[PDB]
Amino acid sequence: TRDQNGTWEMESNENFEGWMKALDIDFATRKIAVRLTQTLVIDQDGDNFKVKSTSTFWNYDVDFTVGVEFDEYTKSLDNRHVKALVTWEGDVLVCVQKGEKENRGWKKWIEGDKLYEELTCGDQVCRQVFKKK
Ligand SMILES: *C/C=C(\C)c1ccc(-c2ccc(N(C)C)s2)s1
Repeated sequence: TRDQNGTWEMESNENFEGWMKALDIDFATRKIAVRLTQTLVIDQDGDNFKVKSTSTFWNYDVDFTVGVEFDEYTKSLDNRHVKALVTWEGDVLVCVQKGEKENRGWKKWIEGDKLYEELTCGDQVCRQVFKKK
């Protein structure tokens, strides 16, 4: 299924600090952020997506259309400019962010009741699982 609509509560988080280290997020921010449970709110209509990642410590929102390249400032994440593109590979939603960092982006897919996410930067992969609320 390509339907990722929902409010998604984090169940599992693996190597989040490795991914943040690869982005060069400062020590104090990484040490606080790694402790925290996350929420992911996805609003999906056709190719139009609105995605919000939240914790008690951050709020990161992005809007995009599948298959339409967009230039992006990554704002309070790591304050970098990238050229982003989100596409479907089967039922995996794939984001590539072209810029200074290699292998940067993410992948999301549905397994039954749960949303699975990979966040990638450099040689680091963070793996997350969310449950549908
Ligand atoms: C599809 C998933 C996306 C776009 C994101 C998942 C996590 C973030 C994020 C983690 C930390 C952030 N800040 C701002 C410290 S943002 S985005």
